[PDB]
Amino acid sequence: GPVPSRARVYTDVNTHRPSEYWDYESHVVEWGNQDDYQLVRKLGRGKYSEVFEAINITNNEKVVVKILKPVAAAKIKREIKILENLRGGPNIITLADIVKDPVSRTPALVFEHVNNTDFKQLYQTLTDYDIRFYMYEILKALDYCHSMGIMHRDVKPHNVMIDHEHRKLRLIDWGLAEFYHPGQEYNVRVASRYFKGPELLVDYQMYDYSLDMWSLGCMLASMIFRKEPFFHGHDNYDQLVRIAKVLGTEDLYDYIDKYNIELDPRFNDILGRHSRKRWERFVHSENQHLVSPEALDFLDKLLRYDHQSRLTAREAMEHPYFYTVVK
Ligand SMILES: Nc1ncnc2c1ncn2[C@@H]1O[C@H](COP(=O)(O)OP(=O)(O)O)[C@@H](O)[C@H]1O
Ligand SMILES: N#CCc1c[nH]c2cc(Cl)c(Br)cc12
Repeated sequence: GPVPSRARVYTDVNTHRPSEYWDYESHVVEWGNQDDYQLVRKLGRGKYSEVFEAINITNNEKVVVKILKPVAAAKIKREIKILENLRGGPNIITLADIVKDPVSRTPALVFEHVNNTDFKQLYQTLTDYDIRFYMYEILKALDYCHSMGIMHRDVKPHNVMIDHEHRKLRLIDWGLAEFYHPGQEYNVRVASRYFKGPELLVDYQMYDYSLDMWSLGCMLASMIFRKEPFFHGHDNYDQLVRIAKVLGTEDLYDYIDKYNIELDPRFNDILGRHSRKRWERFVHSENQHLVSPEALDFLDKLLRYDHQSRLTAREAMEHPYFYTVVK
């Protein structure tokens, strides 16, 4: 069958921590007062929650309330435990309270509000320097959650909240996050389609923190090349074909061979044969202002099929692409 895999960093974090740290099912939830929050307006409804702008009437501060839908409040203790474990960490969203919603009768997570700069505005106007600056801020959040034994599993631009005036960034939406335990087989139905790593697309379940580094590389590629999304698959199968048209099919088959993966036979008629493209093939007059040899080298080190070969978050922080960022 498939060959096992382990992370090359933070392998022992959850064994050295007490069981209370990762055994989320044993966690007793400390319920707050739902009356402390007045809902103001609905911000959105995803597959798992309804999100509201609200006011914490005990300090008149803006908060965000995520009311879990019936279907998947089941995995609430996992999200609560992760948010409580990461609280106060660099650029991690702060969970302010946990209350029982009087209407849904489900848990409602209360978060610190971020006066987020409009998404399109960020994509369209962040400069080369700002991309480097904010990528460095995301890396601080990812190295912190990985060092704490957690993988985010849904890194994508809509999960990264930037208040551009205050040069503030927060990593949000921890509903898919999981504790990393070496040798554990995880569900591959995580991350958004365009940010899914090859390990998910080839159905390799023994993945780790490095999935987040692939997702981060997709974000960076879309930003610097002005191509949203960078890998534009029509579905999960075509997503792998879009990746292979850039990274090549030979390194894909070497990856499959190394881990002894059984590739879905559906791929035999659609993968074709492709040679890796040099990153300069994506440069043009409209993205030249965002591209540099250092950005391309950095990107090349994130976007690798072999999950064990990608830069870790802490190694990425050392890269020359960040030498210009004020520290
Ligand atoms: N702390 C926050 N401050 C401001 N807006 C937030 C906050 N948390 C979530 N949102 C907004 O609420 C919606 C739901 O967020 P969530 O479901 O947690 O993540 P996402 O929808 O980005 O995957 C999004 O539209 C997001 O912009
Ligand atoms: N894509 C896009 C826009 C955007 C949203 N959230 C981000 C976080 C970072 Cl780190 C960067 Br760089 C860009 C974005």
